[PDB]
Amino acid sequence: LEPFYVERYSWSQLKKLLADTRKYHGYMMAKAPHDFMFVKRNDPDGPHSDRIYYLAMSNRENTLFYSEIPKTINRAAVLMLSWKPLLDLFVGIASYDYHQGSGTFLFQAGSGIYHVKDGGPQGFTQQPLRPNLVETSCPNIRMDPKLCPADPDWIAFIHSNDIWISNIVTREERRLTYVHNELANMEEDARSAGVATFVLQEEFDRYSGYWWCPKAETTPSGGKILRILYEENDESEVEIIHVTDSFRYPKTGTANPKVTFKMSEIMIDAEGRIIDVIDKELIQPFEILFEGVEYIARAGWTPEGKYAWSILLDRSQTRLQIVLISPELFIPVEDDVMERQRLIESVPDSVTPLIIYEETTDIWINIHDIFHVFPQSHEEEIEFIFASECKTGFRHLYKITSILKESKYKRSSGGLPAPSDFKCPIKEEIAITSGEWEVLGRHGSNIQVDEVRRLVYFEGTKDSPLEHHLYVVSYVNPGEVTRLTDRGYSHSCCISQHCDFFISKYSNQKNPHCVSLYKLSSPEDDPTCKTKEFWATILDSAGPLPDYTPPEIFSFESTTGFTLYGMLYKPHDLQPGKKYPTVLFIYGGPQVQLVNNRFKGVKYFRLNTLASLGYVVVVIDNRGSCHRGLKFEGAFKYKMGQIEIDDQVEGLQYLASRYDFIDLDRVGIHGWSYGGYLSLMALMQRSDIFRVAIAGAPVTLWIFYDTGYTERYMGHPDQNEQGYYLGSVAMQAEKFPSEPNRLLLLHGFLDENVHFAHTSILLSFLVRAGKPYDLQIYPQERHSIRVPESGEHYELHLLHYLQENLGSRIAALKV
Amino acid sequence: LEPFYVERYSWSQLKKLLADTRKMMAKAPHDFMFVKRNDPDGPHSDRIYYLAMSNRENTLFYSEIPKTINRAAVLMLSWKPLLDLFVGIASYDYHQGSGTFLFQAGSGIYHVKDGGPQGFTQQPLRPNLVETSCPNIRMDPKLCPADPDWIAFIHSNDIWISNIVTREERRLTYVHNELANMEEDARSAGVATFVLQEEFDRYSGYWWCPKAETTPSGGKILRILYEENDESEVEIIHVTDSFRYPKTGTANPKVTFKMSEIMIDAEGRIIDVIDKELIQPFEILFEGVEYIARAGWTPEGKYAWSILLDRSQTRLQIVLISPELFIPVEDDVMERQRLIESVPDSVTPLIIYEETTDIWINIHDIFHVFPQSHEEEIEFIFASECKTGFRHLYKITSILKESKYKRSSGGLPAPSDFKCPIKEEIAITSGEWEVLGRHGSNIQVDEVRRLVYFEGTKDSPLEHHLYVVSYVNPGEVTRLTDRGYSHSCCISQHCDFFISKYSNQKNPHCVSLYKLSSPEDDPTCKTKEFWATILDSAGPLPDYTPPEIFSFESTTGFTLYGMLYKPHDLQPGKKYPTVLFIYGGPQVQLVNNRFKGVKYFRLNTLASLGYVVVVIDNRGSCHRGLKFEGAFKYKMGQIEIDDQVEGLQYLASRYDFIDLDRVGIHGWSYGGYLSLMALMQRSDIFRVAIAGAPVTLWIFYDTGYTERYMGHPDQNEQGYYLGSVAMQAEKFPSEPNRLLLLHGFLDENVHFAHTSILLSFLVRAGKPYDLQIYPQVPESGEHYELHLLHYLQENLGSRIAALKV
Ligand SMILES: *C(=O)C(CC)(CC)C(=O)Nc1cc(C(=O)OC)cc(C(=O)N2CCN(Cc3ccc(Br)cc3)CC2)c1
Ligand SMILES: *C(=O)C(CC)(CC)C(=O)Nc1cc(C(=O)OC)cc(C(=O)N2CCN(Cc3ccc(Br)cc3)CC2)c1
Repeated sequence: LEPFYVERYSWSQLKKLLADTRKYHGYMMAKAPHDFMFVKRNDPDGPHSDRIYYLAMSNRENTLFYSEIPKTINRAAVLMLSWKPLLDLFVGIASYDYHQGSGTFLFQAGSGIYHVKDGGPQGFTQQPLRPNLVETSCPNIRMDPKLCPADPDWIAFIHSNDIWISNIVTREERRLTYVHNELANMEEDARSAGVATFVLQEEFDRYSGYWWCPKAETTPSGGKILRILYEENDESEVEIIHVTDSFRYPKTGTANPKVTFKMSEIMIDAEGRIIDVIDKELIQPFEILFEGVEYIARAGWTPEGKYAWSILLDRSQTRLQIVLISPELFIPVEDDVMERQRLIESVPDSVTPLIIYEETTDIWINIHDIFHVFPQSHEEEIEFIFASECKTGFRHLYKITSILKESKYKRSSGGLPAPSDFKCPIKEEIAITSGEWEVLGRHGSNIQVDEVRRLVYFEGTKDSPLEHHLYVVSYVNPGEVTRLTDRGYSHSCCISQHCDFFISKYSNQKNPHCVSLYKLSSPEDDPTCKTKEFWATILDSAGPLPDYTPPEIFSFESTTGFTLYGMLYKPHDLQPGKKYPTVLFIYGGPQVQLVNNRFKGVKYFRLNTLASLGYVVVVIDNRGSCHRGLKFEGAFKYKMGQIEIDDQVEGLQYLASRYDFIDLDRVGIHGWSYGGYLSLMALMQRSDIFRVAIAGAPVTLWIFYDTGYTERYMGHPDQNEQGYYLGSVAMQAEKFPSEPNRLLLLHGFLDENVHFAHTSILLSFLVRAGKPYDLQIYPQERHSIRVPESGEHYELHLLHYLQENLGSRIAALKV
Repeated sequence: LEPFYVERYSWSQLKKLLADTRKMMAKAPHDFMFVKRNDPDGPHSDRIYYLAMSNRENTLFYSEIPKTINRAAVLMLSWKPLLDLFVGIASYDYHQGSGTFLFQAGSGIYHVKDGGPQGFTQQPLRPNLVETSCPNIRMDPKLCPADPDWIAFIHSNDIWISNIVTREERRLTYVHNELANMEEDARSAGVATFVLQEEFDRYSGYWWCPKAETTPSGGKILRILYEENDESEVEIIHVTDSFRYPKTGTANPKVTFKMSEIMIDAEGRIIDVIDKELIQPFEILFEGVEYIARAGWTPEGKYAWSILLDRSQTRLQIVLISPELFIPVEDDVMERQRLIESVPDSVTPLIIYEETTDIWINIHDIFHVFPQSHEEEIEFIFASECKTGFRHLYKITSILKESKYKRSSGGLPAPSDFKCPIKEEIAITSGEWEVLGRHGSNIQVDEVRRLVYFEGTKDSPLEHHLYVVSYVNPGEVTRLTDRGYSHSCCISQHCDFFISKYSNQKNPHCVSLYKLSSPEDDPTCKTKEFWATILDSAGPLPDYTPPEIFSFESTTGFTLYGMLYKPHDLQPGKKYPTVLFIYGGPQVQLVNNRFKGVKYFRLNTLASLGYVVVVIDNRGSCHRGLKFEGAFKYKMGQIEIDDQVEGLQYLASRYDFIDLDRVGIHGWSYGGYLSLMALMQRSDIFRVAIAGAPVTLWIFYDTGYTERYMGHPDQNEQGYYLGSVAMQAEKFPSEPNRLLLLHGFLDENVHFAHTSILLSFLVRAGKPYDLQIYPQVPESGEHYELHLLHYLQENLGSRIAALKV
């Protein structure tokens, strides 16, 4: 079998070749319609059932569109919905709030907060609407604006890490919290109000830190009380890091912010003006009420506003509690310590945190966005749907009834609560779903509960670990699960709040993403049984790209007892009796799955380019990758970096003994982030297999990464001395090759997740160890390769590097 | 004519070749001082004290100079340690009258006594810590010449004084607070700021008045002149803490002179300190003046002096400043208004010297002031390039006229209002060669025989020599050091001995003592006699082949010198890959008759491998006069590479072993710059450029350096553009393996900023580059030399290098 050698292009040729095949994209394309809302027309004589509002790009601003849903279609034809701009514009909108009662939209668009009215009592527009600025006196950019659901004249926003409110009719503006000072330096002033800190945004996808009570409590006076639950964070003890401003980064094994809950009680007169603002604090400290809690993972309100709820995690992230928090647990902030004593005694001992759910695992808690509270029908019971892996090892929906009874803990006795004094008994716990597959609850995946038909819609892997599908099941007598989406695609969906329509954004390997609307119905005889009919296209496919050759999906029966899936890009113009150089592309880390039946043409296009130059490309989902349950994810607990390259090599050898065109003496490996890490691990542990590793923004030292990620997967470094040692490439610089042109590092200097520090400390230990390395730095742009200028130079340098040191004739003659 | 191909070594083999051949060096005796023994009966004339490294502490030694020698033998002086030790001393202070030494060593300021009226020790002395309550490091300690019980030092950027007999300690300035950060508080007293340390080699910012004035009571007044500096307006920059860096075209600090008047009773205790300030702000008195380049006192402390430069560094002034120009710092403007009006209007600054150039002023350490023979005259020696374009000694008499201008007339002074009439201005030296005044080079003045000893390039621009000349009837210049060595000397304060440290290409550095004599008939004539060795040459290094010095007449009208390292085991009919080593910037000369086997040892290693190493001092380099230096004014980056190429063609048409198709270029700092400029401008000549810590963008560099050679940026947008490689990324090649950048992350004057910004623009332009970073040392240097040899082999030298293209 004769080696194939990639045509040795020049840097000028390779630049032009890249510039010609990039007639589209910048690692992403126009954002597909998203954040759908369904509003009923309610016109007996009109042709349209519903108006749908969404965000999309028509290089254009992300903004708000609507489309008309007709009552009936030509079932012969295909209706392409037309996009009607909602807004007049003379940046972008990333999200929006809506109040159905009033038809009020609220959204940030650059520095400005705007509002417009559509779909309420005032009716439906046939023309773009003028966004109305919410006038402010605040000097700095306002962030994270939200309508009071109890009263849509009122909004809240954040300004210099404090919570403010503003009335969009009266223009009254009022600061609620006094915890931060913009003029003091972030070394001195490290307290915030209503803002998710770094680890909760980066490692748990919680972006908001305050929650409006959805109901107003009327006064005797004809006024009302509006309420805001908010987290308050003291980041003083937290490590600072400087990146050519500063910021607060809890490094593994170091302090997370000090956290509590607070309650702002806002009194309004009959005319809608502020009488008073009372800031309120927990009757006892957070550490006393919620013992062992590190992380406030999610929070909000019960539907009637009777309770705040939170999902609370311990530091090890192996204990999850759901807790109800009555607003009566909060008392005014009071400086007079006798007056404060009187406020403490004034609240009954019967008023206590209510742990309505608690679970533990020896692997990890994966936080998700699934939690639905049914209307209370009795004061002593709450009924809710939650999702959990902790019962069977696959994430399933459970319908739970918890009993809300008095604690044995009486605060009057002057003692401190015992570890389970707030545990609620479970009256009932029922599995709504089960089996060797998972319900999705992350990255837009959620449930829609139909409380009239007693159904829940959910997305899952039931049909295949390689496609997300939409499903419905009864939550009252769980039996039959109906798949609502069609096989041969992966679906990302949402359901109308009215439960008579669903939208799917779907793709496969051959076919770019499309977005289509589906009507839902019931056979006249059984409202429980659900059928779908096609209604309309929102976004048409481009169809198979004229140049792009999709990969093939393969699987192998691993010795570890799991099926492993992979993608294979056969080289273009394959020849008999020639074996081609192989690039393995890897992520390999938790919470990600590369191999599924979706279009890889937008973001992984250049794996096709590589194939067009004469490289075999391989991608494998090693143990630890997601959508295969907690046991499969749990393989590397404490052992990150130890098992991943085994699976990669096993799959590569599987492919090699099946296809003689794979040249095992010319394997390169390339990844970003966790994939950068495994590229380094691969060259270090298996220099026999891998000729070259290109490591992009690698983790090189687990103690330099953050609390929320590394402790979930690796525990505390005191309890895993060898895991941290073996897992940390920088601690093992002496195991790298002593021959150059095998190791290439790539990093941006201003990277905010994986710091340049990882590359720079690796470089220090490579230098002390007398080891060669190549380096490409993207000096600015923070996103480094996401920004096209840095990205095109990366693609270019990468293609040349593989040509010079793996692919070409010269490369062979260099060794 | 066949190509030669360097052996292709593995990484591991190059590391071995490098560790085997490897095996700064110990610092040679320096900071010499001669003390007479005055013992008619004893065998010694003088004790000398000096600092030296015996991998040891730099510390204080003495040796004994005998009254006679055995002329048949060679005397090696023995090094006797002055200090009883079980960090380093960088410098020391001494007071002849008391025999008191003062030196910092680490955290501690210390003192001992020797050679005073207590006499000479025969055994090491215990250093005496000056006790302090100051929480932080004390800096820059100095004996009060008037009273050796009194020292000064800097703590948290204020001037303190302390008494080594009484234990009395006192803060003199309250200009900075340490519990407050540095973005708020940018005020310092007695401390030279970043640009004067780095660009003018001024390290102290306060100066003891050398005489004490008596108080009627039997007490006295000590004085300290000092610069006060406000860096508020000056730009801040950070590296992985932060500092005040005057970027070119932006704010230099606000500067004044201040005077601390210290009052002591008969028993040596402080009665009071009055801080005093200029009677009219610095800008009023010192029109046009950006930098305080140098300051000090006349020998009897009547006037303070300063050498003042304008921002463009083309106007130099020497100024006498009477302590009578300073008045107490007063809150209440009523009480203030008498102090102002009382000071006579006759008391004015006296500009005793002024000069101007269309190139630039080179600041130096030569300034000697004679005793005041007459109240209306000052007599001094200064050195200047400003007449002939070569640095020469001048004897000047300036008349100290009452100024035309009056301060009671509520007026503002005109420019020439403080100028002093030049009575007399006699050239002591002249010719197409320069007196040296920088980096230790200075004069010693013999006031009894009316002689001045000085160092110069009279004999060759390749060798520094010691010379002596009369300053009264300047005539014959006598060279005192021997041809075939470059010398760095100091002269005894008694003008009867000198010490030379000298080396040449073959011979590592050596330090010898020479007795000076006069024949009885003519005290004015000088002879020298070898007296003793202080530091023996290592002897020739046993596997170092020195380079040869070549020259060439050049189309620019100047002789240009270079070093040529021939390939070892040279073969006939084989042309060899060529490496150009370069600095090329101002204030440096690489090419001279000195030992190169310590710093440039690896030039010889490159030659051993089969490379032709070449070094060339282009126009802009030093020791060749101001016109030669001036060739690149406004034009840095534009002319240097012509000279390098010219010299390479010269060698190529004279020697056929030079393969012009395989030329590499390598330098650091300004050398890194010219390395990029060379691949940018002349890719036809240079296959590969290896730039270490390069300047890539002149707006990124500081005031004191870049505005001297390139002007304010506003009036040279074109020169700043054409000399900034970061503003010209598109001109680099579009094949890789030709451009290698090396930079320390934590680099202090050539910030990584230069490298990242060039990378940022290389990426914009879709151009390839190799990079090595050294994030925090011998380990780094080892890796660089290995990475360098490997890079040259793989991309210039070897067989595979020529296949690759
Ligand atoms: C790791 O997870 C990091 C590395 C920068 C940082 C935490 C990361 O976020 N990677 C990453 C992020 C985005 C993004 O969309 O940010 C908003 C995009 C990309 C990305 O586009 N890449 C780089 C290129 N990879 C495919 C590829 C292979 C070969 C060739 Br020649 C070109 C392109 C896809 C991942 C990364
Ligand atoms: C430039 O002027 C800078 C760059 C770091 C300052 C910004 C500089 O100071 N250069 C420089 C300074 C010293 C020094 O005196 O520090 C105590 C030393 C050196 C130095 O290391 N070099 C560079 C290597 N040189 C020749 C060489 C050629 C080939 C090989 Br394989 C090895 C060595 C000797 C001097 C730089």
